[PDB]
Amino acid sequence: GPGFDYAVAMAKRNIVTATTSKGEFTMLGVHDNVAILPTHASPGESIVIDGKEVEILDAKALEDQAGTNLEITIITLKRNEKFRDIRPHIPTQITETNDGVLIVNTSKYPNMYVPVGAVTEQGYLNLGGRQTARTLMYNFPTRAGQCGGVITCTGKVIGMHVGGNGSHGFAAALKRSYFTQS
Repeated sequence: GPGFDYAVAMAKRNIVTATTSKGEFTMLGVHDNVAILPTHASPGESIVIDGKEVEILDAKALEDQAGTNLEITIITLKRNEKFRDIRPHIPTQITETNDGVLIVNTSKYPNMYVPVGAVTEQGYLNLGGRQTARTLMYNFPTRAGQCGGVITCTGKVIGMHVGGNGSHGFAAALKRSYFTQS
């Protein structure tokens, strides 16, 4: 109810569908001209956003102080439109919740809200060599181009879906320090 209303608000205001080389993805707008996507979406020099080609200025793929990939990429965009600033809503520390909502917004999964329940910290996800840090985990039957989906609990955006399997989703946690000071 309040958890849900938040998720809907966030989708309206700050979530868009973005197309790359690699396909459509849910993308979060964070502030100004800055937005995040799964690193594996592999954004180029431009990205389509709700019909429109948009020039990508910078593209930063996040790693930890060890150079392990966090599976998130920040992109600054050549655009006039500004996003509602949601840095206050992104926690300073990796956050868990008993009542997660996953938000997905593509042509396949438009404006789709999935309460996944418990989102727990698992830290190091070591699959193959392809290790990753700061992951979250939740029960969700994952397919494909749910990638980019956003995890909420009330007032907070805590995560970004980047992975999964038959029974579980994997997100990259969000920390306010990933963006500029306020």
